[PDB]
Amino acid sequence: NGHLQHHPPMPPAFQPPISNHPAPEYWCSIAYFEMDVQVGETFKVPSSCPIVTVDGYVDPSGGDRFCLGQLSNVHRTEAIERARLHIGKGVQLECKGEGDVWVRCLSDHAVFVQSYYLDREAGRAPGDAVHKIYPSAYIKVFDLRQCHRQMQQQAATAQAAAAAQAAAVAAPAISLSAAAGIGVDDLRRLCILRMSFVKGWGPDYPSQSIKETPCWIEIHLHRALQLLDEVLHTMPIADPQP
Amino acid sequence: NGHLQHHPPMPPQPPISNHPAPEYWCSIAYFEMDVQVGETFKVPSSCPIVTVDGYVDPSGGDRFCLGQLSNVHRTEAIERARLHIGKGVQLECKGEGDVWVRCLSDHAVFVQSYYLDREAGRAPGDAVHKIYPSAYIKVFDLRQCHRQMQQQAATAQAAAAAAAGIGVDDLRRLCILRMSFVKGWGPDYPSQSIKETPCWIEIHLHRALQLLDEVLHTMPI
Amino acid sequence: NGHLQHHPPMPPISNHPAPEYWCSIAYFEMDVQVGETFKVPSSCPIVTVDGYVDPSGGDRFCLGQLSNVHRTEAIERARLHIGKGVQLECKGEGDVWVRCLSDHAVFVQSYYLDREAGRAPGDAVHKIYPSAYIKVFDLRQCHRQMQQQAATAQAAAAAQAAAVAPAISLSAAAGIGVDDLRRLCILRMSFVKGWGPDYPSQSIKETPCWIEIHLHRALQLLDEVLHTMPIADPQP
Repeated sequence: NGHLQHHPPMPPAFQPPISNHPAPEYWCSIAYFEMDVQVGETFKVPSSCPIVTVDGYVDPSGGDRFCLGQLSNVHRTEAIERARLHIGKGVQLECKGEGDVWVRCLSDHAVFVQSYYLDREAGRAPGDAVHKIYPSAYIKVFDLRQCHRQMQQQAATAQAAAAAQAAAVAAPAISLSAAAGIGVDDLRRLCILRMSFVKGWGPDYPSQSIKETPCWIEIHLHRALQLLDEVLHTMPIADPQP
Repeated sequence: NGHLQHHPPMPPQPPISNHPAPEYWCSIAYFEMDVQVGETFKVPSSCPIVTVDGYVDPSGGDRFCLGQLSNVHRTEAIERARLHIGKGVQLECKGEGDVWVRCLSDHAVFVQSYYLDREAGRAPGDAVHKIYPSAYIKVFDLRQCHRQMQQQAATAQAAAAAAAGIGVDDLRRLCILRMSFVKGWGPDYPSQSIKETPCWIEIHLHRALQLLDEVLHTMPI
Repeated sequence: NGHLQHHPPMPPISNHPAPEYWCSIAYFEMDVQVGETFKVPSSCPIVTVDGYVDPSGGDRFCLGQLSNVHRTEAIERARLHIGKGVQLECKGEGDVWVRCLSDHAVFVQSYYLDREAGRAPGDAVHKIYPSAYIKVFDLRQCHRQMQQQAATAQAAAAAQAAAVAPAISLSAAAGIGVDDLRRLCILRMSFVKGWGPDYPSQSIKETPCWIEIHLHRALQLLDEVLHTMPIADPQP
């Protein structure tokens, strides 16, 4: 069974916005890692730069292109050096619609994405799969609507398991309250993308997690995070329960 | 000796320097145990009130959410704790550079403040002030700080004729606040230091820091 | 041997628009980076890096207030001596200068100074004495060295292909020699303590407090240079 989903290149107004909330100043923020160490600062991408490029070149300017070639890292090994060599033209993260995200592998080597969307699209379990994107391939890795639906659902699901454990253990004088933020470290996960350049991880590979690959990045989508937060704030408040 | 001060909720001059107002009145740095997580959050002077909660909106400005942040080194222990940060708290800046904390979290907040140290009559830095939910305590008085950094630098300087000689790295601490969410530290707790707690934040007060710079250029250490 | 060098007090290359910042400075304590990367606006041609505490940012980086849970007594002793630190000035399109204001000299790592001193690239330490005001980076010289270096990289690679089963295609890496190149655009200086043979600190990252300075304009020029390299085309 393919834990590794392959993604080869495939050459070619009626519905309101998801939220009235105004767009963010940045549509996403990107943190680059070498193994379990973050190299360089977090790169923010203005919502006015619908396409950001992350290659292995050296221009520091910022804005819509985030270079990794010039970054230093005192702990860097000879392996990370080998890998960093092949990043090259890297990838393009394109933001369409309110907050949909696409990836364009411009590198000569395949990139390995970690996306909850792609997981669902492959009939796989959440987080159980590595999506390999072949050089030149151009595929959608995140759908705002799909994510939003999932959030409200998961959020509800949790809120219930809240009153569940609540009525569970629940004599003297004692009060109960839902953990101010149940299932949050999980809903946020739905708003974060990740991708490893050159090297892939998982069963078929020596790297077991992405934290074990020479050079990857973690993409935080803000418009998704805006929604989610807005969702968390539409839940019954933790009112002490005798 | 009552190392832990208790702050339950109890319902209710001109500028010190001509020096210009800070771009940001403070900057917060969130840590998990002894690792800094996220970027350092900087609060504009036009945002006299900042909220640090456990939610997930990444926007800048007056709200710093620790919920969406990641940490490869994160542990179950830390996660379980982050679970209760909730409404978090509100750090407020009054006057030229005074600071007040307002706990909104359902659970206590343990602040490390020199100002409170004096009020509680404890030896400087030998106390952990526990802010109870809904409490609206004042944690930093600019004027006092100013009075203190001067004297402390004056004595640290005069102590050159010789320990008593403090360097920048001791005076700067007068301009910094620190607080832990949910968990507390001290002798009555497993965590002996703040950097040994699941989630806390170090707060740098910029107005106070300026005064200190202005002071290290008159009473050189 | 002369690994340690002593420096006591004694037209546009591109149309590409001037960088937003002319350099990015990162502060380190041993092998740890304390504080955030300070970015200097091009409008602040001279930035000051001292050991004081104004957080104001802009044209002055203070390492005084910065915190580090890993800090030690040795690093604390060392920070004590940074004082007025240094001044990094930017002349022209991208030339960098250093003026030691500290009472203690500092030790820069400058590929340009290496060229001048007639020493193997990167194999030297330049000690800037208090009061000294010496040039440490030259764009023109840097630009010229880049191209010839990138070019040598290329040749070497293609010469690696010939050095090699017919039914298979071979190909050269995209980032060939890209590291050593970008290094030509970065400066490093250690306050108070030097490093090298004559020192108990064998490398910059073994010193209590140093900074790495990324020269922006130079980095752009190298980007263009890199984008003028023959696209990698797998030959069978």
